[PDB]
Amino acid sequence: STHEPLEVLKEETVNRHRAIVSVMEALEAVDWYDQRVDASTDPELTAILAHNRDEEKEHAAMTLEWLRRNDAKWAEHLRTYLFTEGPITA
Amino acid sequence: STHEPLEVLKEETVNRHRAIVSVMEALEAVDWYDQRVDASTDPELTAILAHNRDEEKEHAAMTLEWLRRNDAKWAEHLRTYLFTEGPIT
Amino acid sequence: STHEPLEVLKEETVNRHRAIVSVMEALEAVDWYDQRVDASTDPELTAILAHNRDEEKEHAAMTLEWLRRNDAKWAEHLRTYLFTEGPITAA
Amino acid sequence: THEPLEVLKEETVNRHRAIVSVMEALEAVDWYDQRVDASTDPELTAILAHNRDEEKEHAAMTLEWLRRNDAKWAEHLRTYLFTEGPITAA
Amino acid sequence: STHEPLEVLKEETVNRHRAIVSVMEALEAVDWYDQRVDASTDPELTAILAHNRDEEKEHAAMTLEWLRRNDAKWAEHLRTYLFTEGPITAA
Amino acid sequence: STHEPLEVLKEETVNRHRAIVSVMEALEAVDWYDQRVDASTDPELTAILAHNRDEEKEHAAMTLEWLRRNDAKWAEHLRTYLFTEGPITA
Amino acid sequence: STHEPLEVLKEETVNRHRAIVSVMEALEAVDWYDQRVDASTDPELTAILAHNRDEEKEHAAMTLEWLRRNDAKWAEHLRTYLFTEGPITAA
Amino acid sequence: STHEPLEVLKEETVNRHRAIVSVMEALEAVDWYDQRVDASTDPELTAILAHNRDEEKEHAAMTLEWLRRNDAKWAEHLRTYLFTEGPITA
Amino acid sequence: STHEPLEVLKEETVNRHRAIVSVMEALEAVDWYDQRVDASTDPELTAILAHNRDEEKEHAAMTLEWLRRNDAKWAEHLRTYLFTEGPITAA
Amino acid sequence: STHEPLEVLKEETVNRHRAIVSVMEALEAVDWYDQRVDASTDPELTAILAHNRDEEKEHAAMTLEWLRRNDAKWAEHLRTYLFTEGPITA
Ligand SMILES: [Ca+2]
Ligand SMILES: [Ca+2]
Repeated sequence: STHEPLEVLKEETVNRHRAIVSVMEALEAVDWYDQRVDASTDPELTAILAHNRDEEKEHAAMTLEWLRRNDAKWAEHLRTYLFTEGPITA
Repeated sequence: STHEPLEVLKEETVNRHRAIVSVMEALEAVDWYDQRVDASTDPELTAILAHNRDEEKEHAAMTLEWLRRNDAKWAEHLRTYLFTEGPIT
Repeated sequence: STHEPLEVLKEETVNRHRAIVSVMEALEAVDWYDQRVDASTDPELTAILAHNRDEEKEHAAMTLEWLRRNDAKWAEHLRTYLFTEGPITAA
Repeated sequence: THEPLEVLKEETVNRHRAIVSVMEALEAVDWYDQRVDASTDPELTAILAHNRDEEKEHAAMTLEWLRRNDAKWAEHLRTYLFTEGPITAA
Repeated sequence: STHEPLEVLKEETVNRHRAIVSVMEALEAVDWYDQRVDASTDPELTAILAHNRDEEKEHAAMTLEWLRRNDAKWAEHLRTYLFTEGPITAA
Repeated sequence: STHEPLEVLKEETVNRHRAIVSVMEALEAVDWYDQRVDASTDPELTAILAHNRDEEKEHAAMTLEWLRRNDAKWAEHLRTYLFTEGPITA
Repeated sequence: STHEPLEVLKEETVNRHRAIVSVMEALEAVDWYDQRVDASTDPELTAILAHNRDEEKEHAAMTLEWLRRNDAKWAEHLRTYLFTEGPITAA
Repeated sequence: STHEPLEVLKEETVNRHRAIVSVMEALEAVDWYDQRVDASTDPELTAILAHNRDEEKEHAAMTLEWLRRNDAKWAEHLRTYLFTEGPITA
Repeated sequence: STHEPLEVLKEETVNRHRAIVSVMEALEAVDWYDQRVDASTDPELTAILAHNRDEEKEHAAMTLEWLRRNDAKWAEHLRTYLFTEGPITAA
Repeated sequence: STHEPLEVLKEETVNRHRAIVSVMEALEAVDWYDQRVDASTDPELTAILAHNRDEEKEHAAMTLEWLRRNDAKWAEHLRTYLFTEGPITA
């Protein structure tokens, strides 16, 4: 699943790889579930899709907190922008 | 690029879609750049790859803050876990 | 995501399409998470991946019950084979 | 497999073989079902519907195997399958 | 699902498209099921995979017979080569 | 091209893999060539595409005969259904 | 299958598209068949794969001749390099 | 890039593979460039796309001549059909 | 990942590979971000996406400069065409 | 080939899209050609592959100049970094 051979990757790089792809997959799931909630024509199914969608957000947040704790620049950039006021850019 | 016809998706759902796939691509970029930093055998290139990696992290954080401000569940779950000290589970 | 024009598909066919891919999505997550749990060298991360892994199993089970309730043959085949003993073939 | 088999347990690799099989049957059910709706030939429609329902059978068989070889599969399947009332309230 | 717009495709062409991809997908399943039978280290799973494998062959055979009945060249070439003896390339 | 490591696949299994994917590729070619025959607005091109289409059918039939001769249940199931009359679901 | 919408593509451009991808698919088939001919351990199959391989070359040549006849730059460049002697880069 | 392990493929088979996929790439570029020439609304870009397109045709022809010189059946079939007059089904 | 085995590649060829794909991915992001800038209906998001778009151009430009310094024909062709007045098809 | 419907994209954005993908595919060809040049064991093919490789570099440079002329931030960032000396990070 990695793009360079494992033999040349540090342990810490492969562990961050596992978390990042996990966040990606959860993000993708949130997006698709959200679209199916809008498009679904069965309310029972919609309730399931909406419930699962929100748990995927939880999974992404958990794995993202791990990344923050194990990468100096994730912690720096997240602290800069998350739970801030005014223009997100400046 | 969406999985459902745009005609059945709310406008707010499609804007969150644009943010989500933006974070995904930045995350993918961080991961690939990080691997090339480890595998690179040219110091000049490694410096570029490491610099760009760190800005991709910035892009993800910026877009993720937007999601936090425009989706209550993102805001709830991000508030629970982010900047916590202690077991994540 | 449908392979046929939506104009010709019954609603229940498209809703089952949404449910089936949801199960597929979750099953893929279960498998990948499980492999990362084995391969991970950080216990903290492993705890997260194992927790998420088991909730994906929950998502699949929820969506599969919906399929059981909205498809006569899903219900027949799930009734035949699930929660049984002995050879799974011919049972 | 997304990790090298050298670090995966044999039980993990067997569940991988089962999970992928359920996925492929689920995908076949979905595609067959759509072609049944779209087919304009009576004899083809009958074949596709016959195969569709056997793909459900394949998935159910392999899904039972997972139930017997993974405690959490057994737990979550037991919670939700063959129930009445809201699926999101259980 | 098709390469050209459905507007310009004849009806029979789209039906044969549905049959062909069904044969393709069944063949793909036979191959993957067969490889997992060799690699599986669990006898109960191996029995399931082998059972499903052979049913996929039946699905492929059914849909291929439909193709034979609805396409003159499928019927001709399948008549030339199937159930024959001696070098296949010969006939 | 195989899903499992060659270390664990029987020789015969890999040869059937080579035949199966060959039939798949020819079938895909038949399908796409046929769609291009319908859509083409150049008769010279249509004549080539139709000629190639029918030879891809020949390739598939040839490779399928080999599978029939080297796999018992290919032979059984093909014998049941091919060159028959009445409903195929039988 | 078209990178751009058909509404803006001239019909001649889409016809050349159909020929180009046909040649591409045949080239891919030649390559794969040739690799399977080398790796196969069953002579009967090898003979079939080798036969099919060479007919795929014929399909590519046929469709390529059509391109030569319907594109002036295909004709120019195919005339420069095909059936020549000496370094290809210097012809 | 190869569908079989390099250990069982002859040297010359792998070289023809490198030539074939190169022609495939060139053909793909020719097609896409041509489509962008039709859809482009900027004359400067269209001039570039058309110039690059025609050089991709040159690349394909060069590599194709190499195949002709290193594969007897390529030489046979190209000799049969190229630079001819009359129906291409000949 | 690479197409040829890493055992037949020079160390420089693989480093240029690492540079090229970085440019490709940066270019892809510029294109996608720019399309989202046009389609977005939320000004906040539009400002973020437009900001990220322009930083991707820097990533592409930086990595492209590295290629110029590490490949003779990149230096030649980039010297010929970039920062020039007149038609690009004649420089 | 665009990710948003062409109805919501400005005309100039789609023209830059056509240029960008052209540069991307040209870069992709350069990379693959370069790897085949290293791995090829036939000198005559290597000479062809190396020649085509360098013309792909030319195509990318041409299309890249057009982008520089039709996008203010491409012109800014390319001016900053191309044809410089010292560390590219600063
Ligand atoms: Ca997924
Ligand atoms: Ca036009």
